[PDB]
Amino acid sequence: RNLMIVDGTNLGFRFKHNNSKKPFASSYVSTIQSLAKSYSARTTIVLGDKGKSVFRLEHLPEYKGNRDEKYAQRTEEEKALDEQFFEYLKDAFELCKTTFPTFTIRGVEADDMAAYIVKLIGHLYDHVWLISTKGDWDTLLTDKVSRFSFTTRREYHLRDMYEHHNVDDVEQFISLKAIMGDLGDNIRGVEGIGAKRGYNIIREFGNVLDIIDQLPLPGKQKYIQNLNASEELLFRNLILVDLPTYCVDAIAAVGQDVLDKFTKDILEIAEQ
DNA sequence: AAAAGCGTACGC
DNA sequence: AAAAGCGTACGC
Ligand SMILES: [K+]
Ligand SMILES: [Mg+2]
Ligand SMILES: [Mg+2]
Repeated sequence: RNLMIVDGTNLGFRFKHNNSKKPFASSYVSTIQSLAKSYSARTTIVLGDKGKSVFRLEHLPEYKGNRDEKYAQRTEEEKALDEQFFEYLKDAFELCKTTFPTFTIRGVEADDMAAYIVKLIGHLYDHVWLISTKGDWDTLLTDKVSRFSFTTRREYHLRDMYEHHNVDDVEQFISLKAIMGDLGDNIRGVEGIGAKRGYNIIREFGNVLDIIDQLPLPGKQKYIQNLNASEELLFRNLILVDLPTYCVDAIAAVGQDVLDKFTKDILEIAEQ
């Protein structure tokens, strides 16, 4: 049987409907049960958000800094819908704690908890299934670890790394995200370098650490000039996007005792 | 011009 | 509340 790890806040938006009125807390938990059955899960762990990553904030103070601006500029109707939706999501998450191992850690993102759980107990299961729409969770794909997205309704396997993210493997995916950044997370990338130029540069010169050694790179294009002045940006971004490497550091950032407790809690779940 | 990179609206 | 989301289509 399998392990299933749910990105719970991410999953909540499956029930955001501008037209619908009623609570979804019971239907939220039933959906997780249904997913558990679809992915043959003997163990399901649900993860929630609880603040911006203290780790990522320490390396990039503007991490998700667009949030408070984006939420301030919502219309009257959007604010009213959101306040209902988020009240309902809180109740859904409460009700979920009755039934499944359900984790928040203050100042730690679900991403880091998921990455750590996979490495900690994933080998005790036949397969691990990740329930998230978030594409950078594919930094955790292996032959034994896959992802399902409710928005796209797609399954994502390691063999399909290229078809999805236009890269060969996890390391290339990490290198490309570090170069490109992520506007949604307010992580600046190298100006003028997107997916096409980024992949072309990675395939020629290698992964981000190799590219930094060779700086300045040759070429007279404006985006290469921007790349050659971006050493500090590239190192910083690598720490922000390399989920497998820094997941434990991200949990430890909020306290050694928090890491200790979470480690024990996860190992106890696997024994049940 | 063209593509690329870029910015934004919206469904679930 | 340093609360509170993703990918996608789409147009310049
Ligand atoms: K179209
Ligand atoms: Mg998240
Ligand atoms: Mg995104």
